[PDB]
Amino acid sequence: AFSKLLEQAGGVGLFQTLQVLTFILPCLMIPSQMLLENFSAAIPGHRCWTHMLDNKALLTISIPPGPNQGPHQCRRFRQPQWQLWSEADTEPCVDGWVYDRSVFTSTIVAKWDLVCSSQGLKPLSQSIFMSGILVGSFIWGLLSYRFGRKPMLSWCCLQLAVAGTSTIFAPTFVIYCGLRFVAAFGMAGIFLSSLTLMVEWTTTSRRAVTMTVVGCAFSAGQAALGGLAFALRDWRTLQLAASVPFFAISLISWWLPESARWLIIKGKPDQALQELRKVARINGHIEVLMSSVKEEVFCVPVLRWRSCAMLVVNFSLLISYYGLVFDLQSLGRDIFLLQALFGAVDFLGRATTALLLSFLGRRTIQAGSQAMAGLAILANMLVPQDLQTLRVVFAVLGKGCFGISLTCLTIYKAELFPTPVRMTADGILHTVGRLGAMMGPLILMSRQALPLLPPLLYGVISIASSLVVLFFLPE
Repeated sequence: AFSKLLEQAGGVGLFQTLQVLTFILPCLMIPSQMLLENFSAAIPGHRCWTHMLDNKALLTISIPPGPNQGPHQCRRFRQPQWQLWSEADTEPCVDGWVYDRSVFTSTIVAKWDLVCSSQGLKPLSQSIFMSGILVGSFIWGLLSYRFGRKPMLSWCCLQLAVAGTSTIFAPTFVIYCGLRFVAAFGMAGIFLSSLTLMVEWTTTSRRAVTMTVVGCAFSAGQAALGGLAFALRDWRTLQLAASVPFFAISLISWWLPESARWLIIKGKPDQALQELRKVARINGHIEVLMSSVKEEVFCVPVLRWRSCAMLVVNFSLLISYYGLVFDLQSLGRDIFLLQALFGAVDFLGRATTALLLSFLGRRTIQAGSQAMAGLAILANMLVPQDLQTLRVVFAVLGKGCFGISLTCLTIYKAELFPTPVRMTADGILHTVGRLGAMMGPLILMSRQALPLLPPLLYGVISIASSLVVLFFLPE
């Protein structure tokens, strides 16, 4: 019924249009913050510092061949081989590394030597961020009953800004990783507050649309990261450009009014009455309020079964999605083009999804799309490095397909669970999905031991979930 009241107080008003415009800004800058370390932490060609090179032929005698048929990136000859050997003439870089600055002027990987034995510290930084999202989204949820959505949006925008601008002045990796947890903690409160405010200040019909617009803004945001990176190579400038813009969003998040629904459930009808009156004034437009909102104010074995399959699918999609989006450099050599293309293939996917759904079903599409994504990830690892266009095409197909599955899952998710239980099951699924997103960047830590372990796991997991969707999900 609250949707109805809002209909009365201009749920069809301009205040919705303006609210969506204002929220498009945080949604355009969030993907840049999360996936920034694909460009700020890019791995540049590195080699041992040798006395013969830093104090073309000199390269060979100083540094041995490598497994990828190139200067080894981890060890050097103790004594120069003017003979040009045994693995015994090799020593790890005791004196450090000499990174190439041709493509990436400055990357964290060069600042804190996140190479060789430490090559896993880069994927961990991306999982400390993701954990910071999970721990944050949990805490902000608890604090949601006590504090308002608007104050939480404004604070969490400042938290992200301070912490994000501050990382540029971080002397050690521990501090960097810590200041990325704080930034992610804040971003979780932005995701929560933004969504909750937009959903709750619109009628139930427009919700599905409003969410589509927010989703499109995120896709444009991913694309824009590639562009912002192409312009700002220095990691410090990229971090400021993806963090500073939040201070402005925090100041322009004051115009927004507090969720009326929250105020009423909280217990404050007078405050709630004021906001609706204001939104209405924007739209050029107490007993009525209560009578309408009074109603609003997996134990079952079948439900237990569906829930498990759903959790397995939501975990798998996001343990493979995040793996792909956090590993741009391993996919194709041009990361800048790839990020932009990834952001673009999301829009195309959204649009294709509808036609595909017309002809087929929410279950076939999901499974088929997931399988296709897994197959694409498997193809990329197999496709030769020389054929770059093919490698890029398969990755973009993988990203698009994950987008088709994540769109289909959402529709299916809400549909399968009753309104009393939608909140519980949806929340549990999201918690599982966030755990998956924190174990996606972590499987990439295993590249050291077995290079093909990351792509093989993302591929096989996706294909396995495809089967689960096909067998244990109805329409």
